[PDB]
Amino acid sequence: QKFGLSAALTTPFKTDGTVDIDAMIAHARRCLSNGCDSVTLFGTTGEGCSVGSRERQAILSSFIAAGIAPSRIVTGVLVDSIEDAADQSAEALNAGARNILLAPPSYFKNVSDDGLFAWFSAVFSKIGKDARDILVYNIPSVTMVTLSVELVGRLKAAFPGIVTGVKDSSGNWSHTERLLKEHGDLAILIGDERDLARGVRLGGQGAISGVANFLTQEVRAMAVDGKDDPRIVDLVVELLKFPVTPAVKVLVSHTTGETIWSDVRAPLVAISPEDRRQIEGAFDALFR
Amino acid sequence: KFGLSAALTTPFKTDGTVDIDAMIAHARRCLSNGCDSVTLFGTTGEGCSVGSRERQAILSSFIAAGIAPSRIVTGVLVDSIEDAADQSAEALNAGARNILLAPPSYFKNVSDDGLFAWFSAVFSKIGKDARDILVYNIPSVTMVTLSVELVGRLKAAFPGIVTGVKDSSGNWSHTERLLKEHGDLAILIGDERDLARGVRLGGQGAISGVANFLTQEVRAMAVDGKDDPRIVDLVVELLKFPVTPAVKVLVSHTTGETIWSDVRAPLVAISPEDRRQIEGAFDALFR
Ligand SMILES: [Mg+2]
Repeated sequence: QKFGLSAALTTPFKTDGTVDIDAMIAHARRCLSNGCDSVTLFGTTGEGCSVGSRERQAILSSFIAAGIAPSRIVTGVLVDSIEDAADQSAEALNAGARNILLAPPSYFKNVSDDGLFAWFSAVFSKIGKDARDILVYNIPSVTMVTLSVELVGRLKAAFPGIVTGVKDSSGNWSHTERLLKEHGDLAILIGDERDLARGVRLGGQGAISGVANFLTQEVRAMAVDGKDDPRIVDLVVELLKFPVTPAVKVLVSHTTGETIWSDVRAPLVAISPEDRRQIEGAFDALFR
Repeated sequence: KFGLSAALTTPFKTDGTVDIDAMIAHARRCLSNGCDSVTLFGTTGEGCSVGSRERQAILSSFIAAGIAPSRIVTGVLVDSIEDAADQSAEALNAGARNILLAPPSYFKNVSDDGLFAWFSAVFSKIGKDARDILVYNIPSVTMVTLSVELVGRLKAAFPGIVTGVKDSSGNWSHTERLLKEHGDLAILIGDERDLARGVRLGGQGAISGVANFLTQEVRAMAVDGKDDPRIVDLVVELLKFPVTPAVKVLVSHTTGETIWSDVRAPLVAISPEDRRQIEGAFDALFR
């Protein structure tokens, strides 16, 4: 019944910049076959911020027509208005998505817990009676919006069955450990690989993982089975030298032989040939 | 020249919906009191908090009420090429004077090359209709600085498409370089300390939050290039609080319209004590 392992699925682009939907679906099927319980579309690693509001509708519809069960799909929602967050969430939930991965709004800076509580509440009200299965996304290194333990408690208390978990990508164990003690009744999912297995052993329900795009079984052992893997921790450090999402895509290409993954959407830029060789070398030293 | 545009505040009802009547009346007041245009859905307008459907209804309502499209600028503050192009094309097709286009603001620490590619892709997607884009440099909010070099690249590649820059950095050495290197474009200045000086150096005006409640005073800076230390001193005061909620406090104070108090989450309304402080600071300078 736990959340388990979800791939933070990468989004492949053709040379003309459009989404390669067949390649995307095939990659999802591979990740599911290799140990993911679900795939998360349009998250950070998916460049979801860069995927249009019409594109995401086309992609979700195509995934469902291709026969991937909606209950094996999580959709990231990374927008700044109540209306758009509710609309995107409602559409995915109506389609049968397992969960929404909902970021707080990320335009205004230095926002208060009270402001955030009110925003989430307004989104949930706007979704309406069908609201369910929202995982709130704590990724302050990207959004510059922390979801405090206290805020998570306020949300859980007010919205039982609606706020069902937290994706904690803070890399702040002092925070994560409190999420587990106070809110481990929810699905507490852990972004920082060094504390993933540790957190699973303390009741964490898994991960929405970028590395799981190319080391699925290895991440599953951590996220589901609660087993450490120092090689994964080391890989993530070795890759700090490079933009995270473009480097993950380089390793999808390296492990699969699929050249499509090279390409990223602006405002990201391609990893250079020399830097790709460094990334592949770091991977090979650990896993090949 | 561009002149003075109000960075128009967006009024909300107690139930949270947009008070479109109050918004249009406020725009007419700002226009009548010295704005050449009004900018909808910018930072001061809480544009990030205005939904993709709401903005369409608001823009249609403005135009149906008889506000000239050539006196409307629309902020576009999204992170995807498709949505930036869709929103921009819609406003341009409706006859908006300009788009105020922010760079995407989810990913952090992005490169000039990535930004050039993003803007280029937006403009290609809009197509031949693309015109009158003001690129928005507000790094204190977006965490994305538009460098002088990037502005040059955009101007060179997209003449008539990239027609200006709204520089809200408050970084004079930056602004001064924009003016000196790219003053052939409409360089508009957000920092009040810098507005009149920049206008004297060839700046074309401002999209101004303070112009919601001190329109004539900002016009003398933005159009006539005259320093006003009172405005600078007031901005020092407004920067002690979340800026947009504090601006709204002063729209309420100067107009007697209570509606402006309310802000949309994730903002929170200014407290009664802080409101009296802001009003007192204003009164000490302007009343
Ligand atoms: Mg955004």
